[PDB]
Amino acid sequence: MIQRTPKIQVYSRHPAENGKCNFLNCYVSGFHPSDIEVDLLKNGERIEKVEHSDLSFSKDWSFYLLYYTEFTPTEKDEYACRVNHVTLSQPKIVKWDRDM
Amino acid sequence: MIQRTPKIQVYSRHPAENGKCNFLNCYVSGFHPSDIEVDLLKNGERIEKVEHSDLSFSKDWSFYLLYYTEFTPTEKDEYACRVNHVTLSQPKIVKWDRDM
Amino acid sequence: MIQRTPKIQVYSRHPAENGKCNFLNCYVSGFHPSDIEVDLLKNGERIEKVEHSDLSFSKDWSFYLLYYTEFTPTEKDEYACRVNHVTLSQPKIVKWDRDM
Amino acid sequence: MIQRTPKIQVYSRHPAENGKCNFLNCYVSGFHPSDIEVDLLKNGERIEKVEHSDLSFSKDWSFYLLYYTEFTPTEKDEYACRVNHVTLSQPKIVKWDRDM
Ligand code: NA
Ligand code: NA
Repeated sequence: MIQRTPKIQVYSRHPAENGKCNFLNCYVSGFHPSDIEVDLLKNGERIEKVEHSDLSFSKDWSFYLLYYTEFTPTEKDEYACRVNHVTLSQPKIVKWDRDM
Repeated sequence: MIQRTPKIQVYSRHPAENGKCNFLNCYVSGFHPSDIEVDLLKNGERIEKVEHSDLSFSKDWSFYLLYYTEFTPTEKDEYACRVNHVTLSQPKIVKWDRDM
Repeated sequence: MIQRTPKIQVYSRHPAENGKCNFLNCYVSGFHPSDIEVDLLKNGERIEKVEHSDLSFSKDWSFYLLYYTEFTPTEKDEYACRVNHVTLSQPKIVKWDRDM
Repeated sequence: MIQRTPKIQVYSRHPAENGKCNFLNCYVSGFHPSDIEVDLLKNGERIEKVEHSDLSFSKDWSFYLLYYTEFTPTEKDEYACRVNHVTLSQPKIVKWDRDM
């Protein structure tokens, strides 16, 4: 099928509270082809190697992937999701907005 | 990920009986990349009615697909599954064996 | 959780055409508890073969079950679905309407 | 279908480390009927009200459910899963073993 650029959404499972265990999610959706490089960053640095969830699926040849890690939010730490695909000229970085 | 040739299996859901409504299946498994051409054939012509399940994937990026159609078997008619992929030099035809 | 009466829908997978192999379905939805008796009838007589899907439930504990069989529709034959549950006083019979 | 007692398994998603955000799972499997009361305890007291995962399913009228919460393991704290079902005379408590 024809190439399609992924939509990237970065969010925490529950409202962020410093010192309270949570899980950070990077949902990459509606893309084609499947070959994708997804990394979760903590202060511009990759945390642990995590692959797509079992909840991840395919619909009308397009791909819908979810990557998640458990984390304790802190005041000075900055979180982001780095995504690289054939449809992108350079790797895209989507920052995590605590207020969203 | 690296290229992987599909395993092709052609079978009817229930033991074949002439004049008795059944379901013909073509199960293509353990392949990479996802782009695949799958068509169910009846003698000369291609069955232009064939449906498919959703494209399912493993953690190791191997794809699984099931193509199916409702059919009434008959002693004279010959059924087959034509599969084309990047790993194949020419389209592979797997005939349906009523006895297996 | 509290008792909930099932919604019964009887339909063929594709629009009915005499002599053309199809699937007759009986979709029992939004019920509680899970224990249910579902039978497909051909001219008031119960079809022996009858297959069923896996039991599916919502986060709120309502059940969704699908009962199906391969069939060839004919002009002279009448189809129905007999459903029995704790919420029903007597078994409910839902006739198959070809035009619905 | 006939009554079947659940098999209860309590485990953390990753090897336990004090002060490191994790997931505490309680997998209740192969039970019938569906009506079940599952609570995760911290020193004999319930945590936040947790519903079953979307990975939860049904197989041959039996039920397979997964309940999970965030949590940060600490040295003093004891974790357990309290399960109540019709097949049990009194609520069963399965303690979390860090080494299992
Ligand atoms: Na903001
Ligand atoms: Na009508």
